Amino acid sequence: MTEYKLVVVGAGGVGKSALTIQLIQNHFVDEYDPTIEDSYRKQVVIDGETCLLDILDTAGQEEYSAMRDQYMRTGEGFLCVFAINNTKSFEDIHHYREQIKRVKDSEDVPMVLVGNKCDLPSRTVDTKQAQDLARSYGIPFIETSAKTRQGVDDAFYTLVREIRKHKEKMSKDGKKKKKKSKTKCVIM
Repeated sequence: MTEYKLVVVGAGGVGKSALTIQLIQNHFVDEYDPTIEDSYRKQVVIDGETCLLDILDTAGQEEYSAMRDQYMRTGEGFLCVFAINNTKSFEDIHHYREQIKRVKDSEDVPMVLVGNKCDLPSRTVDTKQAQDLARSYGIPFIETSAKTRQGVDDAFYTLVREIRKHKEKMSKDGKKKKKKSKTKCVIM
């Protein structure tokens, strides 16, 4: 069993609590709050592989938290919650993605671009914007809806698979590899 550590960051007020609370519970509906801080730990079996999916549901009340930084370092994958009908939502995601990848290493950090409220006919972000973000990190992108309760299903399982793949590429890459150990000079 491998603990697949998840953390939800970026785009707040969009309905982060609804997606996470509902996905874990599926008992209460029509829940909507500005931002609810309450971590949830739910294990899920993927492709016959038992793993722990802990969705770190937190609020942006204070960016200065030792625990917040602590979780980001220990996290394995990030959920990119955004509203396709809002520029700010995906724009906010980009800022967080750049900081997270910067802090940890670079465009090699596990995460999947997953939005909500796709049913609403008011898209402000085209394929190329979501595509640009996903292609930048070399990972797939998708849109979902809490109302539909379907896209989050694919997004959650897909995220897990990409995380596993990161381990695959990283393992094959090993501690080091590059093209040449030696060095050369362009000179004139």
